[PDB]
Amino acid sequence: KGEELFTGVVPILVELDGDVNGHKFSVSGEGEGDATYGKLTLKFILTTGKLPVPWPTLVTTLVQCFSRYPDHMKQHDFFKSAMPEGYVQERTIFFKDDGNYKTRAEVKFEGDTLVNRIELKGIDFKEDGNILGHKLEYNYNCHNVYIMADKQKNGIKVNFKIRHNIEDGSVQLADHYQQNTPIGDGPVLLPDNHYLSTQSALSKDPNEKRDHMVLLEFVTAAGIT
Repeated sequence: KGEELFTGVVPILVELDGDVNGHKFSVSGEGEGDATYGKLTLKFILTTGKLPVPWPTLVTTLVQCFSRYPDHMKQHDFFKSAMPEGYVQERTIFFKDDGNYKTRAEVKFEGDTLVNRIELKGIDFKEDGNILGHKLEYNYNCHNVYIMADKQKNGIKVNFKIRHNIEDGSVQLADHYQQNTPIGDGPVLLPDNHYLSTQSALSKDPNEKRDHMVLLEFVTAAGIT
């Protein structure tokens, strides 16, 4: 069973290749996950290109197998059930009054390392909008992530709204539509409706001179008694 792979601290590797309105960039991330506590600690580094979008817009794209599932909800944990062969995670993210991201990622083990490999494509962004104009605060709010089974597709459908804080005190909405599908042909857990309570804190490494993001996250599954 996939959940056995998560009982301890697991090293994480993240690789993202991005293209937003033709602005090409790559990001790498390293850290570790402790699903028993719902805890993620990651540092992301810009590796190539000028970062054309605010770091907060990339948090959801940059490993929901690290969520803490209560014992009474263990039969609802699709994400760990797909391991080690992994799952494909696809999203469309609609930035209100702006462009969209489309993402496709594969999340799987490579030995002891949990790897998230992502392609991100952004189109129809406004030159002087909040995204390409870099008008978003470097912070992050708590959100609920809503999960339902997609039995006909042997996976899950996920939806949620991210509210990014604009520097003028307003809000940039980012509406997320997400699908996850197993990579392997073995059984997975198809859940009853529930959500993930997702806390994220963004910070900087004072000794890091590359453009980067340090992220601390706590995620707990809920909504079934």
